[PDB]
Amino acid sequence: PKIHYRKDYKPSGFIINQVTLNINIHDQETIVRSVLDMDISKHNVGEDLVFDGVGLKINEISINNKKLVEGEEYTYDNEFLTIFSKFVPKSKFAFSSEVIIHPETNYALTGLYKSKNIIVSQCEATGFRRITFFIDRPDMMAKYDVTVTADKEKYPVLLSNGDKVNEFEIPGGRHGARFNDPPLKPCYLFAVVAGDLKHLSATYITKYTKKKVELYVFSEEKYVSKLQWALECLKKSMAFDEDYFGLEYDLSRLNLVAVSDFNVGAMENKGLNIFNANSLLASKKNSIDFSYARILTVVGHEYFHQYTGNRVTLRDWFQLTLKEGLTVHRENLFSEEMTKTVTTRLSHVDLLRSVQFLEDSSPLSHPIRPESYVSMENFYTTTVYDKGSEVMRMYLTILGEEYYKKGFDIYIKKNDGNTATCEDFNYAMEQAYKMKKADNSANLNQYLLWFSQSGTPHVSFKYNYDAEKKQYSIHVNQYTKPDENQKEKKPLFIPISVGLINPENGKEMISQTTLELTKESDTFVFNNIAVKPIPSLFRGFSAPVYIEDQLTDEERILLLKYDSDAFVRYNSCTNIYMKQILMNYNEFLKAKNEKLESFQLTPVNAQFIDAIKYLLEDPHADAGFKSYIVSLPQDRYIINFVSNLDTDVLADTKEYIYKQIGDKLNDVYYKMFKSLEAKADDLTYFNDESHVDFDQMNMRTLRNTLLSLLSKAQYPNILNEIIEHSKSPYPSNWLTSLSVSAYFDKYFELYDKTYKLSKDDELLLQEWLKTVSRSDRKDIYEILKKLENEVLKDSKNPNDIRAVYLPFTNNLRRFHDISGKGYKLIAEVITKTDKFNPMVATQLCEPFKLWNKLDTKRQELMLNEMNTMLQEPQISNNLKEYLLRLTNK
Ligand SMILES: N=C(N)NCCC[C@H](N)P(=O)(O)O
Ligand SMILES: [Mg+2]
Ligand SMILES: [Mg+2]
Ligand SMILES: [Zn+2]
Repeated sequence: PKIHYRKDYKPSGFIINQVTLNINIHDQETIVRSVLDMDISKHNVGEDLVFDGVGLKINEISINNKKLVEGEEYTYDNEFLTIFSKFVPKSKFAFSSEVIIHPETNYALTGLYKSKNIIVSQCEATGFRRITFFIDRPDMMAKYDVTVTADKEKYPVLLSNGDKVNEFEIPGGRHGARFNDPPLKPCYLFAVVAGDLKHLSATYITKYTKKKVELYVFSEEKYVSKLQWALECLKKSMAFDEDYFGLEYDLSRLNLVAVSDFNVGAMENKGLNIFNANSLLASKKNSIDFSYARILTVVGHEYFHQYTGNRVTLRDWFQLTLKEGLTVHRENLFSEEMTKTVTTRLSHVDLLRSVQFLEDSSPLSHPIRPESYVSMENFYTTTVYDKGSEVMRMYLTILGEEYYKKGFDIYIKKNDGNTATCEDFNYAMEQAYKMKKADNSANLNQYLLWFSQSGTPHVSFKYNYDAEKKQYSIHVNQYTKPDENQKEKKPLFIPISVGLINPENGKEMISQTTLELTKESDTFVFNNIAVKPIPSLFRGFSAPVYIEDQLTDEERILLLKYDSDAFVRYNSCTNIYMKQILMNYNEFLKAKNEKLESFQLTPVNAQFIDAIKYLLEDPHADAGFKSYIVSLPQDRYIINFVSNLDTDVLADTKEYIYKQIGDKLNDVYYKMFKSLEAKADDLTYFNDESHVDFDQMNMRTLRNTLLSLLSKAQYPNILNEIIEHSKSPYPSNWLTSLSVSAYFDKYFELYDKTYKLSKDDELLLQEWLKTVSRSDRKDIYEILKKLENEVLKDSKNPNDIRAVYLPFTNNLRRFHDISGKGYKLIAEVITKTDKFNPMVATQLCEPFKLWNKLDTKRQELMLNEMNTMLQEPQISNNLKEYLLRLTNK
């Protein structure tokens, strides 16, 4: 397996100036004719001409209209087409080819493939070479003129990049459309779509040049009335890039297309964005609430790529975080401003500190700009995206809004229309940093370490207050654990947004302040501090670190009640829960290890329970925030703090802590579940397809969270409430009624009722499957076998496979059954899946990422299953590289 190294980057000895494609789609085959107008570059040294081309069936290849001869003039090995240099021209020339490919049997969903009755391409990162020969790398920029033909009845709508310049009939019931896209682009941004697509459309007029832009959103006919929210999101996304960044769309039309079979999220092909149906289609009747935020996020993200990815492009795939981390950051700024709820930021932090921190302490740990890869398919990770986003957001924290905007505009102005690397971004921000500090000797060289250093920094604190001098000191230390990528970790430039809270009245004691920690340790002193403060540290989660606040639980409760920053309140709550979890886990572990016949458990802090009740009862406090405070930290966050984690002991620890709090608060929870009904479930705008209320959906989250707490607790008569909830018009509610009924005899009755409500909408059925898969059932293994036999079957749809299996892998008691049966079951599904879709097979490996964090028995059981997968003769290259790296082999 070939290893690609970042420092080995060299420009091609060839240039491709023009691609002219003819893609003729037939019932049993698609024929692709391509002419590349090429040249020799200044880097050329008389080498062979080598094109990528994977899985292509050659009819013929030519140079300047003469056929080449296999063996004597070229070799093709199903991966690389090599033309010996003696036959390669020394000036401008045409290379032409005709190949056959088979989208109907392309179940890997890369290249050109059939999803239900739509033909669609997916080219990022290396899928264009599955369609035709190319030097398939993003620095090869070319013009594209593309013709597509097909059966007109089956494929009436034909789309590609650029302007549609000709439409024509063809004998035999066929038709054709030609699209010409003169601006240069990399091949990964090519797309084509053919299908019987229906649409909604609108015209958008840009803010400054007043250009009319036509917006089209497409799906199959069945679901066309689920497109309205996506169109509203697209308008919002355009407005926001205009408003915050001063950036307008440059083209005359933007198409969005929903397909049923897609490998996660969406894809930013220029003017032709293609989406997983689950991230474009929603209705109030047939979608859970989460779909609304998801579509806003994904439409926004693909829109924002038009500048950060499509106009300023990547030099090579090592720079992936430059488009993805920056687009995720732009996405996050947009979602925060659109939802106006503090839970939007919290949800991003919750994801990073569970999923991405687990990655970064695993054998898979990498920096956001990796140094090498085998499969670029395995580097579209939470590290590259979500830690990359936190690195891109730290420049805004460090600079502030005015100077961040100036630096960003520097980056855009200087690199628009050209390839770029992470350095070019850092350079732009530095120029803004020089301006901000008012000193041209200031630099961000140290900041570059966020791109090259792997692992999560730990930041810890000590304090000092001198009452006579009114002088307060914060002593800060940073440390990153050595790992396989750096033996010696260096200190990072860590911005620490801080406040100082007066514990007597809850007031701010200082103005906005961001500490710039640039050494291994530093002491920040503040004078004229009239009373000893409680420090509010890392406001907004201002760096992607482990925060060790060293505060007492009394101080944490005071921040939780009285601080002004949502993250710090949520984090204080999280730190109270973690101290309790680690204490009880160790008490349970000692009792299990010592086989004790009796033992004691430390109860949950009473003043902390009181603070929760105080917040829940405040009618002016935010419902989405309340749902976070009554929830323990995610299991994947907890595991970062425990060695040899026994999953049964952790399950017993969580049970204890939830029961301790419920034994005090369940009456409060029931009262609020009832008092929240009116506003949470208000149907006033149910038939208004464009009216989306994030606060109201957070009220439903809180009700559904409280309903789960009450059901687990077997609160008196709560089944009455579960049954009534099953009758709600909102799928968030009636699917919740299914999951909480797991604890009652009524579960299979609601299973049938909710299946009936779900089975006729493809996406809603997938949400039903996730609900069943995540259900806290003692008979979950029998239930999964029933889903496999009755509903899933031999579906190759990624959404169906992921819905059936991934939520189950989060079932702490049962997936981690000590027999290893859960690990065995997922390994079988991975290997089965890998035969047709190696990307999804790799996604289904996710529970294995924490294998070396668990108790020694479960470590062995997981390792056994990974080695069994590795031993499969027919293992894919993507699955093999992934499991070798995960198992340190
Ligand atoms: N290899 C993959 N996971 N697919 C790449 C497509 C990712 C898109 N650029 P996005 O980040 O916009 O969803
Ligand atoms: Mg083939
Ligand atoms: Mg289907
Ligand atoms: Zn992206």
